[PDB]
Amino acid sequence: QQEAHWTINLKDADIREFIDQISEITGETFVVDPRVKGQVSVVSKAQLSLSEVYQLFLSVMSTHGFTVVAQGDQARIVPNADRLETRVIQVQQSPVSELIPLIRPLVPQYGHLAAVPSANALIISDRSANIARIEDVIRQLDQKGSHDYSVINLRYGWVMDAAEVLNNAMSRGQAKGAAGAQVIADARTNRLIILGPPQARAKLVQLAQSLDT
Amino acid sequence: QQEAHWTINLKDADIREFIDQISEITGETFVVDPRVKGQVSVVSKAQLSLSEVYQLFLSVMSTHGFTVVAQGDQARIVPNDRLETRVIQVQQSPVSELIPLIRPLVPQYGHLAAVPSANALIISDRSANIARIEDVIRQLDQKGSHDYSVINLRYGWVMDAAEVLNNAMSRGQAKGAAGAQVIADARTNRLIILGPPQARAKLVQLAQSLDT
Repeated sequence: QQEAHWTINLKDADIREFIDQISEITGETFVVDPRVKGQVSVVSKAQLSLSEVYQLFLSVMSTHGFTVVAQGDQARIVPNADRLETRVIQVQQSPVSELIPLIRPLVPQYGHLAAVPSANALIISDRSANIARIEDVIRQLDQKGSHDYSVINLRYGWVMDAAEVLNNAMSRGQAKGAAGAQVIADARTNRLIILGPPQARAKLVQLAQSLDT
Repeated sequence: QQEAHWTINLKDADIREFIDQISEITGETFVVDPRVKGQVSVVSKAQLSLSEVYQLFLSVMSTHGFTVVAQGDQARIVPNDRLETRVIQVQQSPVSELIPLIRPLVPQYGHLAAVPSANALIISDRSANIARIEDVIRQLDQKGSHDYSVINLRYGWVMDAAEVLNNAMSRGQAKGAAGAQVIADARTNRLIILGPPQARAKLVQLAQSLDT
């Protein structure tokens, strides 16, 4: 009996190099189609089981526009008819499920986000600059006990403005009992996510609903 | 110039029959691998554009375990059981508003995704659960506001906590919180609070006090 857990750290390396690492990990030989090309950035500081490794492999394949098909009782890598980095961030002081609704709004159309519940981590696809930002958001989000939130679907306003309005109101103390509460803007769906301790969070909801006129 | 919108109604028909309907719609010839077999149930009461049709095709392919590849300079269907696929159009609010509210009633064996262009959603589940979810959406759509609050129960049990709140509202024991609703997500052990602002805020206070 022997069970291993892997940490992957590949930056700007070839796609065929990552597939090579994966096959050496999983023990599965893949047939790489000649048109398979590209440079991938894959980092996982969290130690992954065999399944969690495979999960991360398919994620990287989908992110870079390829798919795994079963031809002649072996896996074949063919394309599914910009450079995106991939990071596996482990949540330590709460279950991942709690964070997904909160970081999902900072993820674009080109980017992807999915949980690895077994590892209590999440896989993210985005640009190098946005990934360092989202990683920083997670890092700050993990500390808290409560991850209870409120959603405001704006109609009379514009989310980017409405949030800039609220953050200015909190900083100057013009927002009554709002010290310690956060605002997340989802431009895609035009909605606000309200966070922080119960008393504070409730006051921000009243404040933001009054701003929709 | 000429543009079309299709409505598909295929129940218990062969996979190769649906692929045939799709190719006749899209105008793209697909090469089916011999191992591709199965009976599919696909219904869309909402009229779909070419793109929205293709979206629905790939969804059905993923749901039944196949994938589309550009192999040999043509599109090929290769592999990546009582499932149905329905396209439900939301009439009053944008789909984005109702996805967080119905998503908890969707299992692992299923899948839910929005067609924002058609303001509809594609769901894969069993025939019995799909009829249930379809009438949940049909009831949820009527309202104006779909703003909501989430309570992550860290002590109690969601099924109980919700039954507790619904009883408190019916008898009027829940103060200034009329016309509000509670959604239970057992998987994540959390409560979703809905309804008019004033009412919804009172229920949040009521449900947070119940977590001890």
